[PDB]
Amino acid sequence: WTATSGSCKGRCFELQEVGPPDCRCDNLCKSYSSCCHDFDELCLKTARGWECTKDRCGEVRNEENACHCSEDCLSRGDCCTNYQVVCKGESHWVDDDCEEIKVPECPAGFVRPPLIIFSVDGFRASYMKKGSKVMPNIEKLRSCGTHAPYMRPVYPTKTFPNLYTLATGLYPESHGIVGNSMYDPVFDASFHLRGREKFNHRWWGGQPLWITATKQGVRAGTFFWSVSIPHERRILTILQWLSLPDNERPSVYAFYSEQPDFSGHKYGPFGPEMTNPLREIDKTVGQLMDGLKQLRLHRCVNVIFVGDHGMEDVTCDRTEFLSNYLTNVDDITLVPGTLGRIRAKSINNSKYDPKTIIAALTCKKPDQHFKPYMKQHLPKRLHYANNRRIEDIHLLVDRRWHVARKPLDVYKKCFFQGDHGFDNKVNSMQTVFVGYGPTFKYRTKVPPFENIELYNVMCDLLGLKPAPNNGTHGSLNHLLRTNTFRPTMPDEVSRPNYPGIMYLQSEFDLGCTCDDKVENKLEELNKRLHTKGSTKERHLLYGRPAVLYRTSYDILYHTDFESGYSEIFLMPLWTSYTISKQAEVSSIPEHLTNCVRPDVRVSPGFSQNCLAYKNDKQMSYGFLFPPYLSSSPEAKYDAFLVTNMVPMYPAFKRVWAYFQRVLVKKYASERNGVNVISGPIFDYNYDGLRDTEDEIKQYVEGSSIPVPTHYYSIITSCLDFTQPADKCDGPLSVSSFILPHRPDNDESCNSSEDESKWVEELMKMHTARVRDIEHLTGLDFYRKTSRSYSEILTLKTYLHTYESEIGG
Ligand SMILES: *[C@@H]1O[C@H](CO)[C@@H](O[C@@H]2O[C@H](CO)[C@@H](O[C@@H]3O[C@H](CO[C@H]4O[C@H](CO[C@H]5O[C@H](CO)[C@@H](O)[C@H](O)[C@@H]5O)[C@@H](O)[C@H](O[C@H]5O[C@H](CO)[C@@H](O)[C@H](O)[C@@H]5O[C@H]5O[C@H](CO)[C@@H](O)[C@H](O)[C@@H]5O)[C@@H]4O)[C@@H](O)[C@H](O[C@H]4O[C@H](CO)[C@@H](O)[C@H](O)[C@@H]4O[C@H]4O[C@H](CO)[C@@H](O)[C@H](O)[C@@H]4O)[C@@H]3O)[C@H](O)[C@H]2NC(C)=O)[C@H](O)[C@H]1NC(C)=O
Ligand SMILES: CCCCCn1c(C)cc(=O)n2cc(-c3ccc(Cl)cc3)nc12
Ligand SMILES: [Ca+2]
Ligand SMILES: [Ca+2]
Ligand SMILES: [Ca+2]
Ligand SMILES: [Cl-]
Ligand SMILES: [Cl-]
Ligand SMILES: [Cl-]
Ligand code: NA
Ligand SMILES: [Zn+2]
Repeated sequence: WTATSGSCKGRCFELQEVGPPDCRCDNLCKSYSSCCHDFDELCLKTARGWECTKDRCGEVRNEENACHCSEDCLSRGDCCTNYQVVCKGESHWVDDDCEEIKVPECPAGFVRPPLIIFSVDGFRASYMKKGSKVMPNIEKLRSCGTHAPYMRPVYPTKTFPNLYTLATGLYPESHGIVGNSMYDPVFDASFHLRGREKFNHRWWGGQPLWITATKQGVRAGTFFWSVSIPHERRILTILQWLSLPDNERPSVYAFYSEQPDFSGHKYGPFGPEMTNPLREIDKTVGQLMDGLKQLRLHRCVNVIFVGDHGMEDVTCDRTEFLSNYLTNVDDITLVPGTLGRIRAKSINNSKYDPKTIIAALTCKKPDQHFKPYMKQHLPKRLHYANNRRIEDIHLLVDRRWHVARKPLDVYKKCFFQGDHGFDNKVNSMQTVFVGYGPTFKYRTKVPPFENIELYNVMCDLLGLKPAPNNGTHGSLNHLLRTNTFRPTMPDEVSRPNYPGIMYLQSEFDLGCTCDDKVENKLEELNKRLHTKGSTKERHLLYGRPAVLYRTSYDILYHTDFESGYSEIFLMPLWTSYTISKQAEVSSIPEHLTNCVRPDVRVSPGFSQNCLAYKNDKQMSYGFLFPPYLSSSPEAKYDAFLVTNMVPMYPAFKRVWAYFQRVLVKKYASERNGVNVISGPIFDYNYDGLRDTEDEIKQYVEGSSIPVPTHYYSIITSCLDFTQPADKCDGPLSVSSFILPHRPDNDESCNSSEDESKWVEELMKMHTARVRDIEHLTGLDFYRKTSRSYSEILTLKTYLHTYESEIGG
């Protein structure tokens, strides 16, 4: 109930919303059916439109008008945005040359530069180039301020998850808005785009920017606008709020446009009908900037122009139907479209079986346009699993396609030529970022970055301390002229031991054997030096990683590699080695095929054993430093140390062996040397975070050897590839991956072919940021470089995506 007979007189677009049943006058009252009877009349005036004309100049104030051209309008804060252009001989903001804003130029009484977030739904990154002729205001913001060629959204690349990620710096799995449509089994409630349930606060986790600001004493405009409030009125409302007295005036504001997404759905991303929506958004930007210039604020406010996701060509005839795969289609509920989420239709049905559902969906048709996953098997870079609202079964849908349950769902629920929601690495899903103002850099291009990073910078712009989030604070310092955040490196928690020779060979009873009993003063001075770390500067290029949790581990040096060996997990946490462009690949000699060697530095009790691998009929083993890349026949024996061994399913060894034998050498060839750091990851509860020992769900049969869920590698070299990886004077270049450690290769439909047709493709799908690996291992990399820490934070957030050129 709302007692809608109160009045909006002097309350139009009030900043604190009043409680029911009193009637509201704020920018969301419409969406709630709760505006006072006179809201339209008083607050949504339209008379005479949005522009001053010659004949209205100096007019007598008529309060009925949408906006004003009377002499008092500047004092009242309610002129039309073009008032000074028409009536006072001023130029439009877009017609002025740009001039560096070295310092904020603000009216007296402004305590900080205000921030205006101008968000545009469905604004695909390539619109900046492709629509440049029709967006002169946007193009000026872009070329005069700071811009990225594109900004990466979060998965799924839908509206609500991305706008709330923008607001919180959180992955959807953490903020809770995991799609545009959701079922929460604990609430037993459903969230939808249409309806009242989405207004309930229990869906919305984390701490959005307006709440962060309010708690710290920074006033915020209300971010959200009812659909029927026209854009011109949203702008006038922001401009009026900016004329409030100092103690009442917000410091942060948001404008939101439903375009170009709304048209892109109907006409496709580049439909000829798309030019007009782009022209119109640009005109709205022009209105804002002209209005700021009127208020003397155009060299005072920081403006962020930011999209939520792009838009792909998608039509009705490109739909896959689950009814073509499953017999039991009525026992499932599907969340359909550009991603698929599957759960049982009834929880009283104990015949429903996910394992058979996935098997029925796996590599069934030669051209299949979706791939099924258990959510914990999705590429870790998507961070899409740790939420009870995310169903166990997920379908990753190919770009340009839909999935639906039955054909009737499509013609009785073509109507659309665009959609989005696909894997956030897809070129068509990328979106835009521009920052313009005193706090942003002048005419500066910055590399692509992820939208999870923005909340931190928005907090920096407003002098706020961010709530805990998934950005890496400092990684976007290069966007800013001032207000940079100066982070310190995390403190190392555990210091390593450096064991020397402490055990005789006969003390080990591991059931291992090696044919290594054939063998100076020359190269035994040498072998001792190597075990003392004489070659460590070659293989450990950026310092040892820091261990940021409490544990017990040893540093082990060798001719060709260095490792941090965990006495708790019985294997390295990391293994570091450098492969120069000149290095050669050799084979494993026949007599060394099954060779495993006790490590006389490490006790039997802290060592793996070969008998466990013999008894475990599912599990085999691999090595972290590859024997194929040994520098000499004698160095090769080090690669067979029991301390370099890790458990591997035979199906996974196909992947790993090909990476080690073929791909590392290929990368060293292409990149002029690479430094490699590899190791295991344990994430049995799929939360993106390093497991403690008591979370491990699987061991090598009969032993305490824990089985990794994933294996990572971080592959670094010189950004200037004219320099070798081990002699690099400047910025670095990195690519990384987190490969799932699976007992089958069902994920790769071509896996019965040669590894040369499918392995590298798998690896690319599981591309990762160094930061993702840090969360998963509790390690901190790049501790000792000659680079600034902010530059290193940027490198750690980099994602190598393997898409071709944006725009093309
Ligand atoms: C991305 O970034 C985010 C943010 O940094 C990372 O996510 C954080 O990660 C932490 C570790 O997993 C986790 O810590 C938890 O916190 C538990 C309490 O959590 C509640 O309170 C949070 C605080 O809100 C307040 O914030 C400020 C202060 O900062 C205050 O001023 C305000 O007043 C706020 O109220 C709150 O954020 C959190 O929200 C979640 O839950 C809500 C509904 O469930 C949702 O609305 C919301 O969306 C959040 O949902 C996510 O997170 C939960 C887990 O919290 C997850 O289940 C969901 O799927 C979803 O992903 C809460 O309301 C605290 O109890 C935990 O401590 C337990 O665990 C350890 C384990 O040993 C012990 O230390 C401890 O003893 C305790 O165990 C006991 O309890 C268990 C019962 O469950 C039991 O098993 C055990 O036996 C014991 O009895 C732990 O510290 C953060 O909550 C989490 N934050 C967020 C926002 O998600 C994320 O990791 C990053 N991702 C990556 C890859 O890096
Ligand atoms: C935020 C959760 C999703 C709500 C989407 N939504 C709608 C529909 C209207 C509207 O006016 N806005 C404005 C914003 C928004 C979100 C984040 C930032 Cl930083 C700034 C503005 N979102 C909406
Ligand atoms: Ca959207
Ligand atoms: Ca075995
Ligand atoms: Ca974990
Ligand atoms: Cl969804
Ligand atoms: Cl296989
Ligand atoms: Cl593109
Ligand atoms: Na949307
Ligand atoms: Zn859309």
